[PDB]
Amino acid sequence: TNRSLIVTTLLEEPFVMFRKSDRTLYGNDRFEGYCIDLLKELAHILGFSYEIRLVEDGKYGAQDDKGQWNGMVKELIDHKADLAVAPLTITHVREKAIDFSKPFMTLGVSILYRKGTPIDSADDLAKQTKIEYGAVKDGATMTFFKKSKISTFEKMWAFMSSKPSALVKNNEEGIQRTLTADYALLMESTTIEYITQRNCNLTQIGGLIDSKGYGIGTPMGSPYRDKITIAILQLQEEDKLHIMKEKWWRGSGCP
Amino acid sequence: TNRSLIVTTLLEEPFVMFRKSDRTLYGNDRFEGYCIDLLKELAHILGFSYEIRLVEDGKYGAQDDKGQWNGMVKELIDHKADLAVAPLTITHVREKAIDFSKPFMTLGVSILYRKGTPIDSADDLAKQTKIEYGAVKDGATMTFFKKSKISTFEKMWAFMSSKPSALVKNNEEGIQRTLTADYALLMESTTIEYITQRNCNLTQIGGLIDSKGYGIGTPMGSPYRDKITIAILQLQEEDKLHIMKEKWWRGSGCP
Ligand SMILES: N[C@H](C(=O)O)[C@@H]1CC[C@@H]1C(=O)O
Ligand SMILES: N[C@H](C(=O)O)[C@@H]1CC[C@@H]1C(=O)O
Ligand SMILES: [Cl-]
Ligand SMILES: [Cl-]
Ligand SMILES: [Cl-]
Ligand SMILES: [Cl-]
Ligand SMILES: [K+]
Ligand SMILES: [K+]
Ligand SMILES: [K+]
Ligand SMILES: [K+]
Repeated sequence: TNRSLIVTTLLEEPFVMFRKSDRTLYGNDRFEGYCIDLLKELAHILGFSYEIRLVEDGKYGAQDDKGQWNGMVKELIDHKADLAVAPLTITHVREKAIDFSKPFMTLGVSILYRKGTPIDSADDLAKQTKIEYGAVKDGATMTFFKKSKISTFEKMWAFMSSKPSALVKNNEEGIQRTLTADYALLMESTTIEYITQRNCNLTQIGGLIDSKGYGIGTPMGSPYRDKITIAILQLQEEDKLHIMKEKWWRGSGCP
Repeated sequence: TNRSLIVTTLLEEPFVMFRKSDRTLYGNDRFEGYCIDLLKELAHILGFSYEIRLVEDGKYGAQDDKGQWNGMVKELIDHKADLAVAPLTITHVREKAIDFSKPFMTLGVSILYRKGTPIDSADDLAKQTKIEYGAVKDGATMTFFKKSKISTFEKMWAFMSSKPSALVKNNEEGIQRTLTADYALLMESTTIEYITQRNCNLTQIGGLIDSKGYGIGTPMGSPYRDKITIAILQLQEEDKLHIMKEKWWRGSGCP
C-alpha cells in the first residue's frame, strides 16, 4: 500500500525515450517523454512511487489463435506490473482481459507514406500491390484490421497476413521502411503527426479510420486504476495534457 | 456500504422488459430480461441489493454541442444511479465521463431493413435517398456516424442530420418505421438478430460496421465497478452469459 508500483512500458517516441547523457544512466532516470511526464504528474498528485521496467518482448500486446496474450497486456494479466504507462490503445478486445484508466489522449488509425503518391486513401492502397503496406505486429492496429468486416480493410488484412515482411516489430522499423522502400505504414495519428514534423518527406495519407483513446493499463480490478483516472480527469480540465502534448510534439518546422 | 444500489435502465427487448401479469406490479418485480437475469446473478454472487429505476428521458446518452450529457450517461455523471444495467455501449467518448464494467456482450453496428432490396451494404444506402435511413437519437450509433471520418459514413451522417424524422426515439420506433415505410435502421447487431427471428420480413443488410461491447455503466471511480467486472469475468469462463443469451434470444422460427 506504500510500496513502489511496477510500471511496464516500452520505447516509443516521443512518449517514452532514453534521455541523453554523457554518463551511464540507471533506474527511472533513464527515461523521459510525454508518458514519463504524465507518470510523474500522477505520482505527485496521488503520492505514489514507481520502478519503470521495459517489457521484454517489446510488444504492446495481442492474442494468438489460442487466446494467449503477449507484450504489456500479458505483463498486466500475469500481474507482473501494476501499470502500463505507454501509448497503450484502449480496445474492446483488450478490455476483456485488462483494465484501463480513462483516456489520456485521442487518436485514430491512419496511413504514413512518402509525399507525392496518387494514393489518397486506404481504398487506393487496398486496390494495388505495388506499394506494400503493413502495421506494427501484435498491437492495436494489426488487431483492428484482423477483426474488421469492412471490405477494404478485409482486403488489406488479406494482404498483410500474407506478406511475412509486412508486419514490423515497432513503429520505428515501420518508419524506416517507409523511408527506404515502397511501403506505407498503418500507424496511429498522434505518432504520424509527430513523425511528419520531423521527417519532411513523410505525410499522412487520408483521414482517420477510427477514433479511440490511449489509457494507462492496469490488471483487471486494480486498486490504483480509479485514483489514476480521477487524477487524469483533473489534469484534463485545466488543459495540462494539451500543454504536455505541445511540449513533446512542438518543434521542427518544414519547408 | 450495505444500502441498495440505485440501478438506472430503460426498456429494450429482450434486455429489459415489463413482465406479463394480471395484477399491477411494482418495484423490481416489474422487470425481466437478459439484463435483469445478469443483474440478479451479479447481486447473488456479490451480495448486494438494488432498486431499479427507469431513466426519465428514455435515452442512452449523448453529448450536445456544448458538452452537456443526457440519458443514462447523465444519470451516472450526476451520481443519481450507481449502475446502468442495460445494453449500454462502451465507447471512447463515454469513457471520458463515466466508467464501465468489462464487456458482457460483443456487438457491432449493422443495418435493419425489409427483405428483397438490391441494397446489400452501407455503401448502397449512402448513394441513394429513395430508401430513407437513420438511427436511435442520442445513443452510441448516432454518435458513431456523427464522429466518423470515413466517407460513406460521413455522407450517411450528412443525410441523417438533415432529416428531422430520420432519428428515432428508440429501437422500437425505428423497427416500426422499417415495417411501415421505406426506411432502414442503423441498429446494433445483437438486437437485429433478436428482431429478425421474430419479424420474418426483416433482415440484416450487410455486415458489421464496427466491433464493440456492452458494459454496466458506473460513475467514474465507483467502488462497485471492479467487483462487478470480476463477477462478470467468472460468469463468462463457465459460459453463463452465452447460456443466458440463448434463453432470451431463442425461439420463434422462420419459414
Ligand atoms: N497504441 C498501439 C497499441 O496499443 O497496440 C501501438 C502503437 C504501435 C502499436 C499499434 O499501432 O498497434
Ligand atoms: N447500445 C446503444 C447505446 O448504448 O447508446 C443503444 C441501443 C439503441 C442505442 C444505439 O444504437 O445507439
Ligand atoms: Cl528496464
Ligand atoms: Cl488536456
Ligand atoms: Cl421506475
Ligand atoms: Cl459466456
Ligand atoms: K548515456
Ligand atoms: K512510496
Ligand atoms: K399487469
Ligand atoms: K443490501
